[PDB]
Amino acid sequence: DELLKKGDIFTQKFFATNQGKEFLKRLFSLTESEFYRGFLLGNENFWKFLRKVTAMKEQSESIFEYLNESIKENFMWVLGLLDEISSMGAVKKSIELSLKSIQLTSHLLEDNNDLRKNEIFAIIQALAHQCINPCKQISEFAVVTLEQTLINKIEIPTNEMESVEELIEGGLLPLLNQKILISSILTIISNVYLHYLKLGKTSNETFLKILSIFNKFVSDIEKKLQQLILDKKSIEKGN
Repeated sequence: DELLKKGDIFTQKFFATNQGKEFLKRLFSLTESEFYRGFLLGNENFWKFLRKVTAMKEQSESIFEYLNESIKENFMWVLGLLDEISSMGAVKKSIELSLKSIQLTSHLLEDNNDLRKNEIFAIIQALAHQCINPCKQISEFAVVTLEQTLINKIEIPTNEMESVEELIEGGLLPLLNQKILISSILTIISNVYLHYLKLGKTSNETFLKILSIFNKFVSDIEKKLQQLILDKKSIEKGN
């Protein structure tokens, strides 16, 4: 009733002051007592209000997952919150803030073994979608971060994930579906195809989707063609 709705009383101008800082400290610290944890974590409207990330000094630097404080369902709302925090940087001070947010999304892969196809693909789609931000500094060290997640934070053989096939044609293709973004977002895929063949974990024709998507666009992509083809036999000669 009072907090979310009434915009005239509670504006950006109000809770930048010390009163607002103490208010947000007490409200976010309310998710520590065992009595109130379940209601606040499970509520939808609380998380909708907690997407109050606008202007700067909105308790914007403070409003992390408390402060990189993970547990130690409902992950889509916090994922969107991290998404908005990371996308806030568009310029002078919040670039490192955004990088810390990207690393927080990287850390999110590890914590809870409760993992499903939709949740994981939401994470990868968010990381790849962060390349769209026009700043180069955020974009390059976002894509290397998503490489780090794809390599060092995923194992294919599970009940909840089959192999790299749907991993390629899942959430990545929304990014592929922007013209100048191809040469990075394909090249990262060219890593992940071959790295898992350090073991040999891909059938002979399972990788054809990458051979399908690359020519699906149509001249750098044509000039990038033979470079993509030639390592297929370097795999044969090694790794």
